[PDB]
Amino acid sequence: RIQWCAVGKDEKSKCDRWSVVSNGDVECTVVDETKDCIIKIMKGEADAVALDGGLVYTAGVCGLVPVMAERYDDESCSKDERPASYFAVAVARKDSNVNWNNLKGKKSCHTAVGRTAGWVIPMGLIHNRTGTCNFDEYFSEGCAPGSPPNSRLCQLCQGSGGIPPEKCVASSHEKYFGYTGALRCLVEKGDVAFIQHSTVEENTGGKNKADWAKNLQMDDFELLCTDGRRANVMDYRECNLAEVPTHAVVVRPEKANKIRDLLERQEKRFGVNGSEKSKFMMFESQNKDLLFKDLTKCLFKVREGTTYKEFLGDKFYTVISSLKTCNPSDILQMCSFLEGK
Ligand SMILES: CC(=O)N[C@@H]1[C@@H](O)[C@H](O)[C@@H](CO)O[C@H]1O
Repeated sequence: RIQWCAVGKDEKSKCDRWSVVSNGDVECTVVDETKDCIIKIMKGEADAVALDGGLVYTAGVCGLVPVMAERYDDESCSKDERPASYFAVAVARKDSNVNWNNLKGKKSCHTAVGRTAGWVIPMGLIHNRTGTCNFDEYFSEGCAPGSPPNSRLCQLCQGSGGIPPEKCVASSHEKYFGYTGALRCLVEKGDVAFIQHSTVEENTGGKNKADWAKNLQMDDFELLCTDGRRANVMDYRECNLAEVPTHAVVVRPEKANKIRDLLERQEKRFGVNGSEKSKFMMFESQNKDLLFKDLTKCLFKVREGTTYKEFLGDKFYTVISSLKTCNPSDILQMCSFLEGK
């Protein structure tokens, strides 16, 4: 009695496992893209789906509200404080003299296009304070995996180094792909790197035995605050682009209370402390984040009547709506049209 929206064959597989062990309590709806899930839950042929901030924003505009959210810290959940996932931070080289004010024309390092930390928040922020939607021409050059092969945002990207170069590919083949990759891009070619708060740490002091990251220390980097002031890598709390919320399960409002109880029921058997976690573990997928982030310990209940605006938080909400004002998706446009806004 809960059609879950699975995206891709891998999630579908896991969703089938879940459907089986839950004794049909959970059914599965497979789609190609995550955005496809929003429509299917609207048409009632899907009940729930875990989304990231950007999609949550879209879902909300379409009238779908967050009902439960993942917690990545302690296994044990519902005690009223919306957990934070991480902080989106802009990093720069210590020995450089660049900052948020003279950022135009510099070289950037993004985790990948469409990503929350490396793209949505930064470009979302630049559009808000600048009014531009010309992201590809803001920076002189830069590496943003997933960008058009021949565009400034690909010039800084390296490839795999192998035969088929694969420059700018949104995959591990691209050296500058992901968080660790964006940092490396800053260390080797870029001016600024848009990653998360824990990135610099995870790759300094020798944690990363790689060559480019063997003699790197935290002091080699600084955070660029939106003031124009720079901060110590450890002060991300006082100098972050935005606080990113955890992924939220979104559903049609009238099925809100219904879905919670059924998911709680599911946690009780397949959660981290599931009575049956031995058969199937909801939050387990071999670090592949199938259905839920494997970093999930439990689902926290989002207060009833909580809209997407409240859940995302003003700052994040502002940057998302900001970014989306620039070439919005068909769904977002369709939903905004359907209403008054
Ligand atoms: C506090 C304030 O008024 N600023 C907001 C905030 O979303 C962000 O800090 C800024 C970008 O620098 O854009 C403005 O909309």
